[PDB]
Amino acid sequence: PGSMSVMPDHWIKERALKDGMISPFVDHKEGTGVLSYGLSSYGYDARLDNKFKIFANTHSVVVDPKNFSQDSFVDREGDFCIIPPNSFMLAKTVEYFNIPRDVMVVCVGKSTYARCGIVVNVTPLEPGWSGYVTLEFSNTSPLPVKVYAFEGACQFLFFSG
Amino acid sequence: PGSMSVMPDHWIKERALKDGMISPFVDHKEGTGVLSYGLSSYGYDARLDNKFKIFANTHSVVVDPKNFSQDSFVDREGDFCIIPPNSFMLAKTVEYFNIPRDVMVVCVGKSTYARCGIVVNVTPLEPGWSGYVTLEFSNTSPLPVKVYAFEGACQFLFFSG
Amino acid sequence: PGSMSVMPDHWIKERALKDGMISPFVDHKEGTGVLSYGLSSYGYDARLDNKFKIFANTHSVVVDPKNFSQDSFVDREGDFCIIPPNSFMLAKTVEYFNIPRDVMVVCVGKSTYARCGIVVNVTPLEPGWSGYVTLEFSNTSPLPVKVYAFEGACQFLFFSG
Amino acid sequence: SMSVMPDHWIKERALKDGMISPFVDHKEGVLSYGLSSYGYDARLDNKFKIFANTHSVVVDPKNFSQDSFVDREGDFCIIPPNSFMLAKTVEYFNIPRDVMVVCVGKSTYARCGIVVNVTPLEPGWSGYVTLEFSNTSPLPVKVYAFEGACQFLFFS
Amino acid sequence: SMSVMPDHWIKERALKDGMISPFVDHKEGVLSYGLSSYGYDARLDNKFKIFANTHSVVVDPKNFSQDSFVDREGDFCIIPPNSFMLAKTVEYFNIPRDVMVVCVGKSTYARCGIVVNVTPLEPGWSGYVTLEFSNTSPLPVKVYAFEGACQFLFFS
Amino acid sequence: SMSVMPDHWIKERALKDGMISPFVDHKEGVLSYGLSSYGYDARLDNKFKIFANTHSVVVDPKNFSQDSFVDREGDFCIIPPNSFMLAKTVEYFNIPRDVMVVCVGKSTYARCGIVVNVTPLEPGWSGYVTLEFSNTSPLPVKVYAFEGACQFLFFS
Repeated sequence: PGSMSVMPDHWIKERALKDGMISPFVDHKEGTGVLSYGLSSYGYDARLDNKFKIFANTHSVVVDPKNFSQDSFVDREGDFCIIPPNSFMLAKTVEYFNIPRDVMVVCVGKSTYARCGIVVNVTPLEPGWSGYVTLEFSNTSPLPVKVYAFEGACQFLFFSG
Repeated sequence: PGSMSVMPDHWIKERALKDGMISPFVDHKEGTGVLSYGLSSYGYDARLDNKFKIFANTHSVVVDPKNFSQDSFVDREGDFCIIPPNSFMLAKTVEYFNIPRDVMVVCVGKSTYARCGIVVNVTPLEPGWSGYVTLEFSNTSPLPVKVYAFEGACQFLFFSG
Repeated sequence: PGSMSVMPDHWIKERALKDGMISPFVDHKEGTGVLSYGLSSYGYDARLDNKFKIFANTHSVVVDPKNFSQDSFVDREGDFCIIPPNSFMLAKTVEYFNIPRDVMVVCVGKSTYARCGIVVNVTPLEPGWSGYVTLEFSNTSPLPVKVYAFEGACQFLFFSG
Repeated sequence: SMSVMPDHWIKERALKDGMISPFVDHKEGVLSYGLSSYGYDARLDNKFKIFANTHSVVVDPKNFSQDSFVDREGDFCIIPPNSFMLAKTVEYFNIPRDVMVVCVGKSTYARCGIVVNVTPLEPGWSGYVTLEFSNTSPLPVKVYAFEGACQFLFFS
Repeated sequence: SMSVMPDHWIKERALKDGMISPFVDHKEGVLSYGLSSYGYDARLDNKFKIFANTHSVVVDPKNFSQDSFVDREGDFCIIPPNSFMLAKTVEYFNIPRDVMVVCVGKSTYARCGIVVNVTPLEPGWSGYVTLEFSNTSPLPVKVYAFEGACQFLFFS
Repeated sequence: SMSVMPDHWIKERALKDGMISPFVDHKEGVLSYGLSSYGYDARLDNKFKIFANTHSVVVDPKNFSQDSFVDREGDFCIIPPNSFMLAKTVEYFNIPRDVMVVCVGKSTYARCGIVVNVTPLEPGWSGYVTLEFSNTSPLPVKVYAFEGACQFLFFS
């Protein structure tokens, strides 16, 4: 019922504060440097957490999306991760999301990472979705690219009725 | 005339049934496993068909988007396709689409494939568009990735006035 | 204030002509061949300019998105650029954009390039944004892919209240 | 105990024992072929097998699959970057029970990142030699049929 | 001045001087090992170091890092495409002050794009040999523990 | 018929016939250079050509293009993964009409996936040798100017 439109900061704020839609929540741009996080005019800039899965071809397995394999990737924890060229990383947002039955959320990159060849490949969060978001960062450059824990990594755009 | 918003399941259903917008059409989630297909709350989960074009550098041609070449790819038919690492595949949806003059359609991936490094690179279907949709699956991982014919492969989101 | 929807050609035209939102501006489809440019029913097809940055691993530097390096790329100028396989290019639009405080702009590819494995990785233009848009074209195919200066390269979709 | 034989010994064995066929007693032709001071430059034939990852198989050396490569026939072959090619020598060899033959590349190809990966021909071996050209450069590289492709060094 | 020695000389040195241990005086077994007419086919042991770019380090040959590779132990190893592997010979070698030893690949592996990149063993060298297998093909390739992997040629 | 010559013969030819210049009669220095028991370890000079696919050209060995590589000068070079480099020896060589010279890698580099792809120097050849280093590892690898880079083995 009701078609959906991109919702503004004040709506995102109310849903965060009253309905627990985003937590932790900062109601303004925060953090030092170009990778800021927090509420934006028409979205929310989420942060990368510090646990990464870096994929590599070391074990020569065909990946089956129906059956995850531990040998596709190596676990790293730290203040940054380097994504090897032409590979990808999985990591979680710092923010936990609780998406209402009334809302669908789209994920976009930050230009700071996109202009380095990093493609954020995160499919939409469906109504009712609950969790830390698993960010997938594909490094499409032929060079290793550094990404920063606890800093802005993507923007979520909220569609609602 | 009139700006466009993301349309709900019941609108998608009416357009499918009365205007032939999607065919074949299933008005609910169907199919076994995680790669289900059919109508969703705010979109339609389409299926991969069983004919794939897998790209490879075997013939050393510079690809010219104005002049397609048969030597860029190899044809495969079957119940699954394996996308070689750091390459891509073209395949068609099972569903045929007839998009009204009143509608634009955006294509997104399914998280089951996205978390394996598969980027769906399908540009929007313009008003009046008619056809099976050509799905482009870019494998951004350094490992081969298996994709499944006749199962869900992407979601279409319908924007209308 | 006010949620946002995808705006039609006539709105894009008025903003271009009265508010300088897009310049130069062509109010219809122009140009020879499949890579046309200009106004579309629900967006604007922008053109690639003739200055490209092609990335390569020649100097073995870890890319730091906080600190751009000249050794990550080589400058090319001409009527076309070839994107090496599994790499990317940065180039600017011909069009200059002035995005109102009231508007957010999303960037999508053209199917002519997408079906060759080219992923356009351009994050949204925020309200108030002003500039030529830096296009990032990731070549996800294992073959070099030719892109054409002064012809259509992407579509911008305008969201407003 | 075996040493590298001179041209005159390769000449005698090629003519009197059909060690190399066809045989040319001098450089003919950057991609010359035929008798050298201390070896023999053989020619690339025009049938190639170009390797690619299209079918996502683990290559088993004990069970080598057709889907690992594509067949090509022509005056030249382009080897994809970071891949390899298999092809045969134009020349047929009859290596005596007496001799071992080592294979090296030509500088013209090596300079382009082409590594010839051809293991020694053991005493008594007979056949067209399978040349393996590994392209170690990040660019595709062109190789020429009917022209010099490697040198064999004859130990006896 | 040094020439390639025959089987009988390798036999004598392996038994009377423990040049190769363990030693087998004939081909045992496509992946045979042991004494050949003019050399010795050594066996791959079952411990492997597989290289990968996971940690984004520039390899310094003077300061080689553990994070460049992953350890694997088993009856076989799969070498990732366009990468390499390090492993040791099953055999122990005691190269006399007298001798230099060159290492070549076996045709069964070379044919699959595997280049053996093993530099000569200098006079007086003692040890298990570090084999370096470079996979120049765009496909992963399987290699077999406890079976033939290269040939050594003994110069004296 | 030609065998691998000892140090004393390389010493005599380097001094009395200017076969190698400059010449050092012993190992100086993991990356030593100079006279070895059965060969000569030459040094990498400090000018490099690093190959990359930036300009999307098919390399023609008969018509080699400047846009295939980038020039670099320095105390070291980093070879991109799965690519190669060209550089010259510090040493100048005057190979007599009498001699053939084979080039092998040093274990310190080979162990890192660096394959030296240098074809034999034919009798009568004169020049600085073009070294071709192919990086077969998935990681960039550092190489050092003015230090040992390969060994030449002299056959006469």
